[PDB]
Amino acid sequence: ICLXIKXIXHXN
Ligand SMILES: CC(C)=CCC/C(C)=C/COP(=O)(O)OP(=O)(O)O
Ligand code: NA
Ligand SMILES: [Zn+2]
Repeated sequence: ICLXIKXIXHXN
């Protein structure tokens, strides 16, 4: 969603 943290979420 826009937090830019690698390792959690879709992959951004
Ligand atoms: C207790 C939990 C599950 C906390 C999750 C917080 C977090 C760093 C999410 C990543 O968001 P992101 O914007 O990097 O996600 P995406 O890769 O989908 O964009
Ligand atoms: Na992420
Ligand atoms: Zn995100």
